Amino acid sequence: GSHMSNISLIVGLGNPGSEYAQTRHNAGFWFVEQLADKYGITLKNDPKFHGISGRGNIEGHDVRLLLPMTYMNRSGQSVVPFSKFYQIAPEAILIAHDELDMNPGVIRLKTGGGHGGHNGLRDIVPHIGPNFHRLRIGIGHPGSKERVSGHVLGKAPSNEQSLMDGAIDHALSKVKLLVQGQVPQAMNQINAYKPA
Ligand SMILES: [Cl-]
Ligand code: NA
Repeated sequence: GSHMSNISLIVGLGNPGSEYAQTRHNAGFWFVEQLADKYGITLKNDPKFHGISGRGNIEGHDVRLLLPMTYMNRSGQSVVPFSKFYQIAPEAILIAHDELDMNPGVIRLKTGGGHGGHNGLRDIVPHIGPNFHRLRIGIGHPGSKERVSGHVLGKAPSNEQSLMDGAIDHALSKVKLLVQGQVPQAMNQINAYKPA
């Protein structure tokens, strides 16, 4: 199983398929694929958990990575059975996701709280509760509530993509603190990020 608030499962939320790969709603996928490449964690086909997953060493800690392949609004049909099978408590889980409530280039580490209207988190919190950690990757808001779909399934303009990419790069450099259980310090150092 997991051990205390040493992060040992890192989830990236998004949609499968080339047509969704570059959309804001895949910010979580961008973070976990970049983290997998940084630490040489293989992301392989995991049909038993309806996802793509990996396991490897991050800074001396055994860590699993998961990209649900369920579509966003069914993410819990991967995350929940995965976390149960491996006996990973929510307190040892980080979920990286796009955050409509924050600007491109803003990134925050949050413990607990609601789904904030996120259709991926909304499929997860009912089953494992809220007490997992979140890497909230700012994607901006579109204005109106029907305009939301068009925004999260949009490919960001290059300036917004640069801002998100810089924030994601910053968060990659702080994963060492997270897998070491230094959540307070990782929160201080991630939340302080400025693009410029
Ligand atoms: Cl979606
Ligand atoms: Na969906």
